[PDB]
Amino acid sequence: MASLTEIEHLVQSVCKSYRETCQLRLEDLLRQRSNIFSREEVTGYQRKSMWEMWERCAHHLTEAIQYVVEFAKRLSGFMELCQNDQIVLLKAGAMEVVLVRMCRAYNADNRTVFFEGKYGGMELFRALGCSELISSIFDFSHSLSALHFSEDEIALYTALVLINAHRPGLQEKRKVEQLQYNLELAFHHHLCKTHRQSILAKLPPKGKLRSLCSQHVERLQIFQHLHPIVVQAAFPPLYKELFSKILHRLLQE
Ligand SMILES: COc1ccc(Oc2c(Cl)cc(NC(=O)Cc3cccnc3)cc2Cl)cc1C(C)C
Repeated sequence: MASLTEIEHLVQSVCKSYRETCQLRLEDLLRQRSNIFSREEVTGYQRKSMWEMWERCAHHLTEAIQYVVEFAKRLSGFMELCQNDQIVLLKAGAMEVVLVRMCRAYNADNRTVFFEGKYGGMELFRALGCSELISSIFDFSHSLSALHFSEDEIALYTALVLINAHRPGLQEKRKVEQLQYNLELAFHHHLCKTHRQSILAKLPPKGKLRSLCSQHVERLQIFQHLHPIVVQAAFPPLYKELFSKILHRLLQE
């Protein structure tokens, strides 16, 4: 199964699907690198209530997840899997894909991230009350930024983050294994062709992405225990379904 010409066709198909479903083009994020939050704007964010900052972040993550769902729908073989398997994969990998895509909005020179039109450091998120999680996200983004990923590398890498045949709950495991294997060949083929196989040993262990998503679910539970009505009344329905049935509807479009 799958010859060399079919693997190269898969490479281009994945890259195209990724370009079409980017929340912001890479150049839009680079051109904004000198637009940094002033000391006064940072204090403004710090002084916001914990629940207002949590609602803002849950709204931005929901928007980013919506682009990830669209990327999955454009991925060759994804819409062919059963609906149970599509939902199992999006439920475990959607936040993981948002976290890898986050490195494009991260500036390693000054340790800032793009958020609401400008760049700011970790201290912008102090009001969330989950400094360890933000810190882990910034470290993960910094570690990814040290690899100097091209857009095509991110497309192939995030396709593999999403198409994981080890997710518990998968009914047609072999069908996901075949698609994962084809995407692995496409990723390794593209790395070999462009003299970039050296990044393979430097890719983060799979347990690191799982650790960030687990910390996110735990910090959300702490916040939801303190503010149940805020989550119920002001958090996006899709965010609550993933982390706290919108997905079936999003998938049928
Ligand atoms: C996994 O959990 C979390 C993850 C992140 C987080 O705060 C953010 C958010 Cl919401 C957005 C951005 N940047 C962006 O969304 C910037 C962006 C915009 C458009 C295209 N690419 C990137 C940066 C950060 Cl650090 C908080 C939590 C939890 C604590 C709620």
